Amino acid sequence: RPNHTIYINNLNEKIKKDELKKSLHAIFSRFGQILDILVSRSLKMRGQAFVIFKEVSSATNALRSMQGFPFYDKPMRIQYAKTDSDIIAKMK
RNA sequence: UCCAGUA
RNA sequence: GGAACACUAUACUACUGGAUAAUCAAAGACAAAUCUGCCCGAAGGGUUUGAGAACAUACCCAUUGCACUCCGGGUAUGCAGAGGUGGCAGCCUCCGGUGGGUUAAAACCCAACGUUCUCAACAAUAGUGA
Ligand SMILES: [Mg+2]
Ligand SMILES: [Mg+2]
Ligand SMILES: [Mg+2]
Ligand SMILES: [Mg+2]
Ligand SMILES: [Mg+2]
Ligand SMILES: [Mg+2]
Ligand SMILES: [Mg+2]
Ligand SMILES: [Mg+2]
Ligand SMILES: [Mg+2]
Ligand SMILES: [Mg+2]
Ligand SMILES: [Mg+2]
Ligand SMILES: [Mg+2]
Ligand SMILES: [Mg+2]
Ligand SMILES: [Mg+2]
Ligand SMILES: [Mg+2]
Ligand SMILES: [Mg+2]
Ligand SMILES: [Mg+2]
Ligand SMILES: [Mg+2]
Ligand SMILES: [Mg+2]
Ligand SMILES: [Mg+2]
Ligand SMILES: [Mg+2]
Ligand SMILES: [Mg+2]
Ligand SMILES: [Mg+2]
Ligand SMILES: [Mg+2]
Ligand SMILES: [Mg+2]
Repeated sequence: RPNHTIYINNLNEKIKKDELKKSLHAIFSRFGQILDILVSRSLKMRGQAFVIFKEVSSATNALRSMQGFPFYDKPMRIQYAKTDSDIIAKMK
């Protein structure tokens, strides 16, 4: 079910955290307000990202018209976050 | 190994 | 440069070039100034070396992983950041290589950024200066 935050994996793992962060914000902003965007390069969390929209509809729109996008030479695999983000839970 | 310049 | 005040000389360390006549030369940050706030100490001042750790950058092996506290293994690299007397924050200035503005081109201006911690060793000798 639809959720403010989207989960993206299959990201290029050779890309630095700073770079990936601005590059994600640049292609997703055109869909709505973005509270924050979580990115780690751990063993467990690499290749993936979380993008938090302020509106649930923005998430949905982004998921749909961006799925499979060639992001850094690698199709994106956007899906909904299985759980709500901290920023959102401690907000509403 | 020595010598100078520089720091 | 020469390491707990300052300068000089010596030892000594790094870069560059040279062979006793040792060329000529390149190169190069502690220059100016001594800031504001809070905090800690009995005392605020390291251009040394090393060992750990973390961090960053390259590749290599693994990894398709649903998180919101950093955090897989490995080889190689780091030897540029500086001054403002401890720490954190900020501000001022310098040095550096980037990105903009300005120019005919430079200046000049703007901005962001630059390896940290812990431990151990060393911080000499001569002269001079309070
Ligand atoms: Mg100097
Ligand atoms: Mg000297
Ligand atoms: Mg001296
Ligand atoms: Mg020495
Ligand atoms: Mg000259
Ligand atoms: Mg000087
Ligand atoms: Mg001096
Ligand atoms: Mg001075
Ligand atoms: Mg005091
Ligand atoms: Mg006191
Ligand atoms: Mg003293
Ligand atoms: Mg000093
Ligand atoms: Mg799982
Ligand atoms: Mg590693
Ligand atoms: Mg290493
Ligand atoms: Mg050395
Ligand atoms: Mg460096
Ligand atoms: Mg102070
Ligand atoms: Mg400071
Ligand atoms: Mg500059
Ligand atoms: Mg220009
Ligand atoms: Mg012009
Ligand atoms: Mg120019
Ligand atoms: Mg700085
Ligand atoms: Mg001494």
